[PDB]
Amino acid sequence: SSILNQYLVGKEPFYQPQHDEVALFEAAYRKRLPVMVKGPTGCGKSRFVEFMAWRLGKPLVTVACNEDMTAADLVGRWLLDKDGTRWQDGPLTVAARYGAICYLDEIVEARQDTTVVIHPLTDHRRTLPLDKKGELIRAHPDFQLVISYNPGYQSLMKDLKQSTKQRFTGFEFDYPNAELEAGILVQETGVAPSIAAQLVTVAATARRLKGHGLDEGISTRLLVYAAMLMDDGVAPRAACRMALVQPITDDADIRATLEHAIDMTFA
Amino acid sequence: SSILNQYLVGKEPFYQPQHDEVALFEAAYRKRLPVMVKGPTGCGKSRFVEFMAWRLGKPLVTVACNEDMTAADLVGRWLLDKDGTRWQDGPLTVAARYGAICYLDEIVEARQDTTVVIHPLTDHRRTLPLDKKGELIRAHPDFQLVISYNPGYQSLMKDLKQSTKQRFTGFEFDYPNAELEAGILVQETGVAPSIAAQLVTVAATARRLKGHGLDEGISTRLLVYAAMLMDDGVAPRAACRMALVQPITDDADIRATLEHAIDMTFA
Amino acid sequence: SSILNQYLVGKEPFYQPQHDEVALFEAAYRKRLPVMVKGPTGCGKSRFVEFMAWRLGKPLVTVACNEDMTAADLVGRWLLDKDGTRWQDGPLTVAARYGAICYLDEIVEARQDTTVVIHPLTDHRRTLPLDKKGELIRAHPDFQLVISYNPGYQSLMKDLKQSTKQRFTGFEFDYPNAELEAGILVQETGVAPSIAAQLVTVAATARRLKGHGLDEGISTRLLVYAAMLMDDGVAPRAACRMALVQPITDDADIRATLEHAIDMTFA
Amino acid sequence: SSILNQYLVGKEPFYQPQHDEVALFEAAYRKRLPVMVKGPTGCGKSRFVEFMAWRLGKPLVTVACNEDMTAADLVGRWLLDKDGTRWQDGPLTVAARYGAICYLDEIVEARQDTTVVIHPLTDHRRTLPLDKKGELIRAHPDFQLVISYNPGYQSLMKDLKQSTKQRFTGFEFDYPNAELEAGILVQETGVAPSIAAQLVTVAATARRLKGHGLDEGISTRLLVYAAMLMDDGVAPRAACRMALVQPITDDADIRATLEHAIDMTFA
Amino acid sequence: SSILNQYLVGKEPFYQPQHDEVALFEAAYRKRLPVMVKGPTGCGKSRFVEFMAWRLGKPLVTVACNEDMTAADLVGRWLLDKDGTRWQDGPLTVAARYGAICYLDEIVEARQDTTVVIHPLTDHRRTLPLDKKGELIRAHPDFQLVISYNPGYQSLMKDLKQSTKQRFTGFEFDYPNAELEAGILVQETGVAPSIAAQLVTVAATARRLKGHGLDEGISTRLLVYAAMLMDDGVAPRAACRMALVQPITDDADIRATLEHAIDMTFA
Amino acid sequence: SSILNQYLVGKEPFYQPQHDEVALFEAAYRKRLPVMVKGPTGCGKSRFVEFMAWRLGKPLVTVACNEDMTAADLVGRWLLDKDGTRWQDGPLTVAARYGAICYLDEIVEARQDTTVVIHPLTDHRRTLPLDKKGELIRAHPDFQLVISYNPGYQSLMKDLKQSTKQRFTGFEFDYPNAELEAGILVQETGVAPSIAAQLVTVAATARRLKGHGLDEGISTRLLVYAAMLMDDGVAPRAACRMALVQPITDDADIRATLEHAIDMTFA
Ligand SMILES: Nc1ncnc2c1ncn2[C@@H]1O[C@H](COP(=O)(O)OP(=O)(O)O)[C@@H](O)[C@H]1O
Ligand SMILES: Nc1ncnc2c1ncn2[C@@H]1O[C@H](COP(=O)(O)OP(=O)(O)O)[C@@H](O)[C@H]1O
Ligand SMILES: Nc1ncnc2c1ncn2[C@@H]1O[C@H](COP(=O)(O)OP(=O)(O)O)[C@@H](O)[C@H]1O
Ligand SMILES: Nc1ncnc2c1ncn2[C@@H]1O[C@H](COP(=O)(O)OP(=O)(O)O)[C@@H](O)[C@H]1O
Ligand SMILES: Nc1ncnc2c1ncn2[C@@H]1O[C@H](COP(=O)(O)OP(=O)(O)O)[C@@H](O)[C@H]1O
Ligand SMILES: Nc1ncnc2c1ncn2[C@@H]1O[C@H](COP(=O)(O)OP(=O)(O)O)[C@@H](O)[C@H]1O
Repeated sequence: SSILNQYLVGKEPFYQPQHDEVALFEAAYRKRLPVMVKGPTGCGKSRFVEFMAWRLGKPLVTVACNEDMTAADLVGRWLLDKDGTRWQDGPLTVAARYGAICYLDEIVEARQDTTVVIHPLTDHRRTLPLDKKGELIRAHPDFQLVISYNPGYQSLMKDLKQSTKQRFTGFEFDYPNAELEAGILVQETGVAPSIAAQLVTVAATARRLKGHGLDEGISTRLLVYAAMLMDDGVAPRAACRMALVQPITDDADIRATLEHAIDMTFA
Repeated sequence: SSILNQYLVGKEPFYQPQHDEVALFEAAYRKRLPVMVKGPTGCGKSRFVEFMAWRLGKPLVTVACNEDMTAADLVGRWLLDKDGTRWQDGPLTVAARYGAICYLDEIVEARQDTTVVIHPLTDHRRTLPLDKKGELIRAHPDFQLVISYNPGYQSLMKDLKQSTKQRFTGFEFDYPNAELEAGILVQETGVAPSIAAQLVTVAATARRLKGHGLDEGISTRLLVYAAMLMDDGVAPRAACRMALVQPITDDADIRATLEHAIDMTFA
Repeated sequence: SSILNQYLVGKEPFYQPQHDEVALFEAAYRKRLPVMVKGPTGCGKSRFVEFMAWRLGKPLVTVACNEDMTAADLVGRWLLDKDGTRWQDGPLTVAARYGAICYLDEIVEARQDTTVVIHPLTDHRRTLPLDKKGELIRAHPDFQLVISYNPGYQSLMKDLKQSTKQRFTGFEFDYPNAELEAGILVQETGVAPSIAAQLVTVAATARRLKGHGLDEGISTRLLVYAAMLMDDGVAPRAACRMALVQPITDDADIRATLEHAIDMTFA
Repeated sequence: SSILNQYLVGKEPFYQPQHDEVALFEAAYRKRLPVMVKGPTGCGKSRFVEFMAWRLGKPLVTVACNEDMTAADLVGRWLLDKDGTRWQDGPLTVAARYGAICYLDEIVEARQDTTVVIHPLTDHRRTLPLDKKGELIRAHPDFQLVISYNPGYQSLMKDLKQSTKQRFTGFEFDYPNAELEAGILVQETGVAPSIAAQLVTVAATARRLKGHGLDEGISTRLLVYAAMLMDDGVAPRAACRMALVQPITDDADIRATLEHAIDMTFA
Repeated sequence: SSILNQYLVGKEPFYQPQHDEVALFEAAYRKRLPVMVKGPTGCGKSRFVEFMAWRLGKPLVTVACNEDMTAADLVGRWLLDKDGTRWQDGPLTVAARYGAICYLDEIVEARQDTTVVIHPLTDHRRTLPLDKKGELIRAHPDFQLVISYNPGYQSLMKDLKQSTKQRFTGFEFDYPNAELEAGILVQETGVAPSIAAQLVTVAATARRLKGHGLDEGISTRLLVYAAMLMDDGVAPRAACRMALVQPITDDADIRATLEHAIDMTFA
Repeated sequence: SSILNQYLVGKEPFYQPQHDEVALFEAAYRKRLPVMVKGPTGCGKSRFVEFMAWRLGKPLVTVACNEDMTAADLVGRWLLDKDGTRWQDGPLTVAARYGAICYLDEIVEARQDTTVVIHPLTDHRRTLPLDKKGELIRAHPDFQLVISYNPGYQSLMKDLKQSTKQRFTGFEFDYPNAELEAGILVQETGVAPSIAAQLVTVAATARRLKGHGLDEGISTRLLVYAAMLMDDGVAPRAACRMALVQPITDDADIRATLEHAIDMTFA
């Protein structure tokens, strides 16, 4: 079968849109414009991309990005076989060859100008240089490049270069408003609505502590964790300590603050 | 036999719970949520994980984590044989393939975004990219990811990224209270109870010197060492100098302080 | 066929000259003088080079430049085949062998004295040392060296060395004046002229914020993106947020400023 | 014969105990506890370890530790033979396999978390992961781990991590008192007792200059050198300049001070 | 034919001596003393060396020096052939074997003690250690070592070590006086004498701005470029902007100054 | 023939002793004590070592030391042959095997704890671990280790570690007094005695400028260069500019000072 069939999103992933990012991604795709998704960790960027891959009926090749990621990781390599020499394409190369969506997750993790590899794939005529193979690929007309990164979570030297930034269209994601986020919790875990709202208020409290002892507030992912634990019958206070507090802080006082909020919420 | 049989915990490891971490780990596991254990060195984190692996009847694949650990160490490699080419899975890959617990011990030792390798293994659909093999593994439904690290014992640049932190549930371990720690000493070494309490008071004294000449107080492991030495008939003052003082400090005055405490305790 | 035929520019690329850079590039070429194109990102440097390659009827071998680019990337290598040993030329070497234009795009990305590789190709007698092959190439009489870089977008240590700088003739590009840039938008996307002017005023507003919260103003490339999106029926305010604002800033206040400008322009 | 026979200490090495380190090392060994020897250079740490290896009748595998020492140096590797593929164990692996004493000399030289390799060999169940071979070794019940390092002679970043420190029992060595050190000189070189005392007073003088122009005083090893030279008929003043002064300082004034002390001692 | 025949300077290169460097280089050569040429970029150092190689009738092996240049680049390597193993000499090794002039151009680019490779080739008995081949070469009696570098154009840490500096005799080149430099322009390009003088005054103006907004004034090479462009019929103001201004500065005000000088010179 | 015959010093090298370093080196050798030679560049350290190798009738294996020197350079390696696998010893290993003098020239160039490789070769029982070969060499009873370095010419971090320093006996060389240095010039070049004295006064003048604009004064080697040039009929002022001034300074004023001294000396 096709090497891309394993990258197909089979069952529809649940995604709750916050604003018009679905239709706008479809517009970007119809114009084959590269897409950049920005936001804090755990606000549904990858699940958004994955939902779009489902809706467009396109295979999704996701690459998790490194600090030790060289240009080499993405493109492909020469395998020395008993047969004696065969070439094997990398993820980005497969996507570029057969019109798949390539999703560079946490692109800004990689060293900045290790990431200038994607520039030829964003020119008006999109190409991919496999210079170790000696091949010049013309990118499949249906190929779509998507990148993701958490702004402020990386160095200014590790930040995306302007030359790279200005090759993309962009969406800025943030954690959903209280109602939408509660709805996500309820849909994902089946936890009671009012309980979901309570969890969300705890998250709101931590997120309000951003810049005041926390580098980042509580993500939606951790709320999902807390709800999942509760649904398995874990005591609410324990679940929230375990999922919402211990992961994000080592500071004893911030911990005390969050735990007090939790104990005020769940008596 | 199964390649995992060597990773089975055979005999029940002695673990003394401090609070409800056993049942809560079982809850995390039933939901297949990644688990993070935080605490100072020698407070029983690895033995906790190992006890859980025993109680769950799961094989335990432990990886000791490096500063020179690349993404490469974990996944696996191509072996050039006389036969001519065979692939061999790494530890994490074996665990991910056949539903074992993979325990990344001292995860925060590794360069931060060398550690973003585990992100795909924490998505709602858990996968493991062997891109040097060209294989996309779907993680075994019983696979469980556990990491451990000592907060404050590493650089802020070497610290776990928020993107990684917020993918885990968390337990914070600390050294046990006096009675429990004494009980651990007695169970592990057979040393007399009152002597165990005395050792624990020396440890309490050093741990009170944390931030005042010591980077970290005396761990439970060193107390176990001291008790073991005494049980072999080493003089108490010598045993305590040897196990509780010399390992943790080079400062002559801190050494004098700890040795005075010891000599006040063991006349 | 010739290994250079794939590097031929087939269809005439649309380029709008700002001043006399076409004829002056032709003069540099007739004298075989190396050419350096300087300017901010997205001001048509690569498309200029590409247009010249079309007009001169020369193949264009473009290399996108790295931070991890070693001297090795450019020249070529030894391939271990089942046959048993064959050499394969790199891009620069092919261009130097058969009189093609070699275009080092973002040359200043690479480590400075990794870039002193091109010095022998700029002597009065132009040579290319393949010292790993043991070959001394005399550069084809029609070979032309072109480099590109964004000044100020790189480190002073990463900057081009004087020894390298003073081996080139130079063009300084900037974003076109309002009318010319509008004309480019209209030609490239078919967007209405007055709308093109409006987009350009938004770009002017951002470019005026350079040094006051922005590292670089809005490039022509992003204006093209915005126009393309509008032409696909995206709402003007959404298109401009998506193409002109989100890519270039993470600052909430700069974002507010640009978005206010946009909403003042497109009611 | 056994691969360990070459690591046997054959003839009894002369070691002069300062306090009860012999019996205490025997106690640590009977409990299979890892041992750490701390002290300045040339105070007999390695000769102590070597004497214990002689007295215990154990082979001694000594590894001199690097700044460029990776985890790789210690464990072993795959050799590509004409035969076609054989594995060869490293020093630590041989020691761990067949119950030898492995002595990591100057362990703190190596990058700190390159040295966390020895953690599995210090767990209550001692194992050695050869993950490049795919083998999990259970450490021989008679295997004994000993490390050595000079405190203050290395960076705080290069210093032993607390996680590593708190896995060892510890001895702190210092240069012997005057009489014992003289006795060592006499035993090792056959130099006259009163002369040995004189040499020792010169060493005392330099060691008193520690922190006042010297990073470290004169070691016992250099005293041995001076005595050896004198015994070969070198003039005392020349011998002391050559062995006790020139090796430890480049400062002309410190040199003048030490040389004046020497000339006051040896007229 | 001889592997050195390709390194022969065939046609006499035009070199205009400034002072007695020809005869003095001949004296250094007759004594086989290593030669060091110092000066700013584009003042004819390489063409001087090349002229001497012509006049002495010696082949010239030139090596362009790197920041990524290891000791390895210079000496040679083992090639794995289908035949199965052959050795191939590097440039320096060929020169050292058969009495050629080896010219390390921009030697100070390389990491300082990567450059201590040439020390054995400067001893009274000149040798070249190929320790990867296992060969000790005795340098050909006619071998001559020449190095070149731009002082102040490199780091103080990247600067030549004193140990290396004090192994060479030395010439300090600077840009020629007005008349000589004009003469060079006229000889090289056939541009009119008075025009050549005008170009030289522009260069004088920029070179006077050294330390006042310019890191280095206009080199002779760029003057040659300007003259060449003019000779091809490029407008004088355009030629001078293109060759003398754009290459050496990104500062808008320095650019304005130089352009004003040019427009004052060429009305 | 013996692999060491090429390392034999055949003809007696001219060395002028300054004090009793010959007999003292013979004493160190009779006791097999490692020797360290310290001094500025060009004061005859290597020629001293070479003279001792001649007088002792020992082969001399000299290694020039790197900043990129790893532990690997010294010991040896595995060669993949058509035959299929042979081992080849490195320089240090050959010397250690067959009782040659191994001379690590500029040892302090190498990274400090890359240089702790020589520690086992300085123990009372001298061994050499070839752990990549799996061999433990017992050093030949006639093996002699000599190192050389220029104090102050390297970083404090690049400086020799105390652990390494205190394993050697030591000689401190400085440039000879006026008469002896003149005598060296006369013997080496045949230049007239009074002229030799004049050259030496110029060197004295520069050496007096040490710390006042010069990092190091004029070495004896450069004086030899100047004398050699004069003997070939180079004008004294030109010879001294060329050999004594241009190599050691880029400062125009220091240059003026030295040149004035020269012109005062040689009218
Ligand atoms: N808009 C959303 N719709 C559905 N689920 C969401 C949404 N936002 C966040 N989530 C939840 O957050 C968790 C992590 O989402 P993910 O896509 O990994 O975030 P990111 O990729 O931005 O870190 C998922 O379990 C997902 O259910
Ligand atoms: N809760 C506990 N129960 C039993 N033993 C403990 C406990 N805490 C610490 N120890 C003892 O401490 C020593 C080291 O424990 P370990 O699991 O290696 O700590 P960590 O992994 O946190 O460094 C072991 O010998 C163990 O017996
Ligand atoms: N002078 C111009 N003529 C035509 N198109 C231009 C011009 N300047 C910029 N563009 C547009 O800008 C976009 C990016 O141009 P590009 O050549 O990649 O810029 P650079 O290489 O300087 O980053 C292209 O889509 C191109 O249409
Ligand atoms: N206690 C001791 N007994 C015998 N010899 C000693 C003693 N202490 C130091 N020495 C001498 O010091 C020299 C170096 O000792 P070594 O074991 O290499 O010290 P370290 O390993 O601590 O640097 C040896 O020649 C040894 O004879
Ligand atoms: N003395 C000279 N005689 C002839 N040409 C010169 C002289 N000095 C500089 N040039 C010109 O300068 C240009 C670059 O010279 P080059 O030898 O590359 O300088 P460098 O090697 O010092 O950078 C050449 O085109 C050459 O014609
Ligand atoms: N004592 C000496 N006897 C003879 N020649 C000397 C003496 N000192 C210096 N030289 C001369 O100095 C030059 C360089 O000497 P060298 O041994 O390379 O110095 P170093 O190795 O200390 O840099 C040689 O040409 C040598 O003739």
